[PDB]
Amino acid sequence: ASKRALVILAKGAEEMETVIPVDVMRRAGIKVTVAGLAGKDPVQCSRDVVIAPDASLEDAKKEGPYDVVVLPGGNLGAQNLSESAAVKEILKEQENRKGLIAAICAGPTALLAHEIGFGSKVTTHPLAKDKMMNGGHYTYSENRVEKDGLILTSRGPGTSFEFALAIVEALNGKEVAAQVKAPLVLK
Amino acid sequence: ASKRALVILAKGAEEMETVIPVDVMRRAGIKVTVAGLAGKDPVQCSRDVVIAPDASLEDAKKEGPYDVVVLPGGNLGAQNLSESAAVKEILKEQENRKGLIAAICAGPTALLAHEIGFGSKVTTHPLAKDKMMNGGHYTYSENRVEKDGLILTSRGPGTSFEFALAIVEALNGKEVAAQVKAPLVLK
Repeated sequence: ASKRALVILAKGAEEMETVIPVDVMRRAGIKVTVAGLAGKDPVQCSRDVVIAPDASLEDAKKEGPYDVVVLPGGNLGAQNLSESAAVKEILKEQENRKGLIAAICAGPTALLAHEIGFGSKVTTHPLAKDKMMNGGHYTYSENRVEKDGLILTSRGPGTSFEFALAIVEALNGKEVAAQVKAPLVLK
Repeated sequence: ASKRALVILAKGAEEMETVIPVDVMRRAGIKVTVAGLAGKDPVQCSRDVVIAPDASLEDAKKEGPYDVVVLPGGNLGAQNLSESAAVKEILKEQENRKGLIAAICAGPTALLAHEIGFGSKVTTHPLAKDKMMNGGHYTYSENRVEKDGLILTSRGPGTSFEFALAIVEALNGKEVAAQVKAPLVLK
């Protein structure tokens, strides 16, 4: 049985932080569902790339559970994720079943909004640190990718490959991650 | 006046090699037109990400000239670019007006198909080297990004940021490229 991933795509998401993890997870043989927060319609990302989701979140959330729930960044995308009751329920359920939650850039601020994984070490984009740290509910890290148990976080577009390969390693193991990495021509 | 870029998007294109340059060029204030080879409809990329183009190539090609023409990779995407008479005309015109042509991964094999920039140093994805070198019309380089005059090439998904920043440097200068680079959190 293949592992499954839910990637939640909201208006204003950073398109690089969305596409790199989707592509790399699919290279690892993970069944990835790109789910539109607002519905089935294509989504306008932060730099105006328009991506058509595989499903609405409304539909996708009924087809769980998932081995990982992925939250892309982008300031406005993360704000939309943070305001969503559906996202809150999905993340609480994932936390309760001890499943992986992965968030990049401004994405981890949605964990704060929904009170997920308090007491974890986390990283974010440098510009999102103050928002994430409001109330002191996490301990901040400057690592490019941070993993504290089931909370996996990362910093920005330039850490997206490292973030995605960390998800692959967590789900399918180090060897699969190494095999997927090689053809990418990373430095 | 802002610089303009034409990104030609074909079925089977590598979505990371498409989105990273579009996003980074837009961060640099370049007016980027994502043009669908087959028309106006959304395009299914190599790893099944679906991207809606800004225009058909048929329309976009009448709105030139462009300061750069960008060819993403992906084996099947590059094959589609290589078979296109419209792409041939655009590239020949760009070469004739001494404008920049940028191609990544398998993308440079479309230069060979259309007889563009013979005698240049080029790079490609390692797996595309033999196709690119058929006939010995280029000199092969293992640099992560290669630039020989107006022909700019690169190797793969993991060199996409370097490729995009090289386009920005060529069009808008080193300082703009450095300013765009900093918030990306690259290593």
